[PDB]
Amino acid sequence: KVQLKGRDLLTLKNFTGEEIKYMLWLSADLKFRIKQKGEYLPLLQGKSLGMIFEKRSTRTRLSTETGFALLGGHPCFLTTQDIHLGVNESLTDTARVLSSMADAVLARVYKQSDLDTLAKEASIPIINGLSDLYHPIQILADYLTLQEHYSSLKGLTLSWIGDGNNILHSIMMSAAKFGMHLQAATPKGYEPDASVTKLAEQYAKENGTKLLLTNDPLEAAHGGNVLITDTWISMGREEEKKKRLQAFQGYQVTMKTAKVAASDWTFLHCLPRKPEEVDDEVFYSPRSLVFPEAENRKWTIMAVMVSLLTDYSPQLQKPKF
Amino acid sequence: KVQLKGRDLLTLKNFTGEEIKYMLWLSADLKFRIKQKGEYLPLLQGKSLGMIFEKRSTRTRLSTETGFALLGGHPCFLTTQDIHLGVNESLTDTARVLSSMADAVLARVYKQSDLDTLAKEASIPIINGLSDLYHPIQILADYLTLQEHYSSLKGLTLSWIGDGNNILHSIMMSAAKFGMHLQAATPKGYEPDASVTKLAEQYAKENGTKLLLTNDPLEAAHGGNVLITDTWISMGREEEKKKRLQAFQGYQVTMKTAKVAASDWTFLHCLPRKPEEVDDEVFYSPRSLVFPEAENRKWTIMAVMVSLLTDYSPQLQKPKF
Amino acid sequence: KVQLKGRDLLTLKNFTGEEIKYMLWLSADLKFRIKQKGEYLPLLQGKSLGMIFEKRSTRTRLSTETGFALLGGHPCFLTTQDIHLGVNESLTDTARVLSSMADAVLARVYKQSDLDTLAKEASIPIINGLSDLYHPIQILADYLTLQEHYSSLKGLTLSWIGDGNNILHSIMMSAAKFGMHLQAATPKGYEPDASVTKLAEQYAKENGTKLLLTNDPLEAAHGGNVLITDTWISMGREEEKKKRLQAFQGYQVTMKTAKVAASDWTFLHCLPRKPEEVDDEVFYSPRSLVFPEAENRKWTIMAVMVSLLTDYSPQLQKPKF
Ligand SMILES: N[C@@H](CCCNC(=O)CP(=O)(O)O)C(=O)O
Ligand SMILES: N[C@@H](CCCNC(=O)CP(=O)(O)O)C(=O)O
Ligand SMILES: N[C@@H](CCCNC(=O)CP(=O)(O)O)C(=O)O
Repeated sequence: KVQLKGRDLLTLKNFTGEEIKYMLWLSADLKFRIKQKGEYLPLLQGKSLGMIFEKRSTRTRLSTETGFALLGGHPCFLTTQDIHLGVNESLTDTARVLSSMADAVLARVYKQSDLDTLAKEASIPIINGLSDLYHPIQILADYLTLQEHYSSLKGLTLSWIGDGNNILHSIMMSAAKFGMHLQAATPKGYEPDASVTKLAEQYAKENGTKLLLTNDPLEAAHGGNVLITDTWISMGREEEKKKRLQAFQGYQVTMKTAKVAASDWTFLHCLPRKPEEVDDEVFYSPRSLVFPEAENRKWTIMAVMVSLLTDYSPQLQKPKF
Repeated sequence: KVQLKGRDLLTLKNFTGEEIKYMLWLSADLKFRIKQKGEYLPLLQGKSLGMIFEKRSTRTRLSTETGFALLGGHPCFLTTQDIHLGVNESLTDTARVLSSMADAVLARVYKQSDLDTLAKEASIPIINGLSDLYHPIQILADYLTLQEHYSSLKGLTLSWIGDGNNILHSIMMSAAKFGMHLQAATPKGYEPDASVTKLAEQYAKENGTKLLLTNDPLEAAHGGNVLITDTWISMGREEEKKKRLQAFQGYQVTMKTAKVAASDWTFLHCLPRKPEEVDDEVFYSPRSLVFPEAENRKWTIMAVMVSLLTDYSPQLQKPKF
Repeated sequence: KVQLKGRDLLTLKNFTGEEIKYMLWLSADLKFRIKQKGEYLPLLQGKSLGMIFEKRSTRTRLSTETGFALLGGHPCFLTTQDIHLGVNESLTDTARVLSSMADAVLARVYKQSDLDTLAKEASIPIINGLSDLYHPIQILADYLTLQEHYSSLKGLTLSWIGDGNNILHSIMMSAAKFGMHLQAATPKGYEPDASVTKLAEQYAKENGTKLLLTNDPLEAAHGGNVLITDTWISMGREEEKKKRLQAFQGYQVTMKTAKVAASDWTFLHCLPRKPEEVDDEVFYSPRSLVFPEAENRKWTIMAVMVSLLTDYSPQLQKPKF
């Protein structure tokens, strides 16, 4: 049915609901076998990963590095200051050299087009470790965390309040494929990419889900089962701090926000979190799934790597989505 | 009897003589099995370590990284420039995320209070990789090196000449627990922390050992079995170079220093060494145990990790202390 | 016959034709067993490597790191910004500490004399990862790539056009030992080291091969089976960009260069490549072996490490040289 071996993972728009559910099934299987049963599964023995990071990272870095190694493989952390990329060398040449020396690449970049060049020029899987446009592997952790909390995903309403950034784009490329509704509030002038919105409208129509884009936080939060935010100033945007602090006033998630949400509301944030987007009462609430979510970055990137590099079949019963 | 699994190791003041002897016993066992018998002991297979370094390191870095990996685990080297800590993220949040992704953390920091926050907020063992206040794992290497040289430790006199810094504080938190005497000379105004001195007086009283603090190098060296020094300008103190070079004149360890020491005198230095604290004749003397000492940083951090993360029992006969 | 265990590899002038052929035989054996047969060969299990890099690297870094780990060992990446070297610590002391903590060192340096100090002061193998004077492990990859292309090496003419740098010096220390001829063109004032040239004349005489040094690109290319170039501005020489761009005009390798070469001509470049030394038509030609060559950096550094640290014997039939 689902065949993911050898594929790239640059964005969730290139994946069906069934393929993304397969990745969450494998995540749950690997988490059960290793975290709960204590098995050692050397599924990536004799394999290596090239990790290119052009931006800082705590969770993507740790989850990917300890995750690849936990399956018996060798992760190699490469930064801008150590390798030749950009300066003495082109991306086409870097891509061909990585192909012959590693079995896959995870790259945290600025330009999504750099991930496209890497996928075209390399003959090994390229995984997006976050770009300015999309962050697909974050949403894998998010939807596994919500399936574990609610015991299913179909019919949940996701309520985004914040910037029209990479995280919202990845939710837009995937929520309807799971039968989930999306209500998203951004400041005026900080909307999601018109092309992404257009494709999210199509997915909503195909799956019979709702998509609401607004500038009002309480309209996005109304009836939502999950409240979701992120920093107002993403990496590479620090020059705009002053303008963004002014434009985003009134967009902090608080218990006033939650009062309008469904009674079973929970909260997500990809982290790192700052005091601006959400207050401490919601961030550290018993309803906040932020640290479960962060943990699931590890079991989901392990599943991505196993599905793109092996023919391993999940032993676990498929979770209810 | 001794149970160390799950504990943090932030300072040796939180450890009894019997617990620290257990760590040196395990070090000796692991050194004998792997270095001498050539066994491969995958005791930390399926485990990972988060290594946070806010300061430079050659020995703590190499001993910890090659040591964790030699036992089958995966070490992950994280610096200030790569992870979000300090800048985009709090230590509480970093601590909770590390907990769900690694099995332990070793952190070389400035503030000991940062290690306290990490231990309180993480549910996994936190090991001090050096702070401004204490460096417990250095003293583990030091006392293993002296037990190997002398075939026991009880009744030795340690003679510190130098700054009232982290290394002297760690010796003060541990020497009396082994029945060792301490005679320490620092410049006036560069004494050890009054709280540490107070607690070292109490340990000396409980164990019936002597504690002498002086400003005279030859008084500290008199009758000492081990001469010990370190840099006059510790990491983070480079602004004070001029004032310290002036204040520490006359505190260089030389053969004049050694003439006053016991006939079986040896020499220790945690490294890196500069020409100021000790001359070449003592540093490279046959009595200098500096490079044995540096090697034992590896077998002792391996023992720390095995004792805090497993239920492994030493097969070796307990060494005489 | 050949015994390489415990030796350093600082330059190919310290190696006979038979010893270098042994290293290419082991490379071919390891490539066949692991890449083609898919075997997992944990030959360096329980071993570690200290990797000191004072300059940037993509290929030496990846090939060495994934290569050491593919054989079951642990590679440790150490940079100038993380370890004490240069600043708080001497190379003699760093060398002795590395000896007791790792099983070998690979170091990419500026001064070849730093590699000499490391080899004298350490009791473990020191491998040159590139210095200003020599880059021996590059030529191992190059000659394996040419043996795979041509099915033998004896009698080939290597045609260097470019700077009288580390790569040309390493070709000069080795081509005649394989019965290969060398014709090399550099700009006036940018010749190879007079001592290296002198020793290359002696090797040419002992092996009955030709050695031609010229300032004319087409004289170096005439009748050559392999065209070889590299950057005009090596790492550490960026201050000389203006003077070198002017002095090296007319030294770009093009199809005009190739028109003069033997009919079976191929092309090599150690990478990273810039547009100055060679054009796109030659670089991306079907005759360009640049990306095969880059891959073989991995199988040859694996063979170096296995031959200096173990008693493993190649199972493969010896390749024809
Ligand atoms: N919009 C934010 C998203 C950060 C995602 N965070 C993570 O993936 C967690 P990490 O940075 O610790 O790996 C930005 O682009 O800056
Ligand atoms: N008082 C000194 C102690 C240095 C300890 N050295 C070590 O642990 C050896 P390393 O720095 O190579 O890891 C200071 O605080 O600067
Ligand atoms: N003459 C050049 C040689 C570069 C060698 N390149 C390599 O070894 C490939 P890498 O730098 O990606 O490891 C110089 O000294 O700059």
